[PDB]
Amino acid sequence: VSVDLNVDPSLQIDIPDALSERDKVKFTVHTKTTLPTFQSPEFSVTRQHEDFVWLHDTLTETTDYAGLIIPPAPTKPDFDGPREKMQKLGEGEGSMTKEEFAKMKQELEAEYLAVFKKTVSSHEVFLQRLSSHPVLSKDRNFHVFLEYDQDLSV
Ligand SMILES: [Cl-]
Repeated sequence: VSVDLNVDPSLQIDIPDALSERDKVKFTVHTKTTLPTFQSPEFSVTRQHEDFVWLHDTLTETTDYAGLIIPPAPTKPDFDGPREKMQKLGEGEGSMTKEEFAKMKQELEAEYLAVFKKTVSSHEVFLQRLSSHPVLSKDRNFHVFLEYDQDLSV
C-alpha cells in the first residue's frame, strides 16, 4: 500500500458547520488538542472571513517567519455566480411551468451550496495547514484565532 498515517495528532482543526446570511458567512472553527498550551482540550469559536485575513496578515508580517512558507490565505467567499443565475431564473419565470421552475430553483440552490462548501474547504485547509506547521502551529495569534471566545474584530 501507499498511505499517510496520523497517530494521536496533538492539534486537529475543522469547520463542521457554517452559516450564510445574505451571503455573509460565519464559520464554526472547532479544535481538538492534547497540548498544555490551550485552556481546553476541545472547543469551538465563530469566525468570519476577515478574521482569517487578519490571521494570515499577522503571520506574514511576523519578522521571525520571513524564512518560513506560510500557507496561502483562503479566498473571500463569493456567491455572485449562483446569485446572478438565480436572478436570471426569476426573470424567466413566466416562460416555464410551475414544476420546471421548482426543479430548477432547487438545482440552483444546490449550485449555491457547492460554492459554499468550496469556500468552507478553502478556509479549513488553511487552518489545517497552519496546525501541521511545527513553528506556525505554536503561534500565539493562531491560538488567539482558535480560542478567543468573543468578537475578534473588536
Ligand atoms: Cl463572507
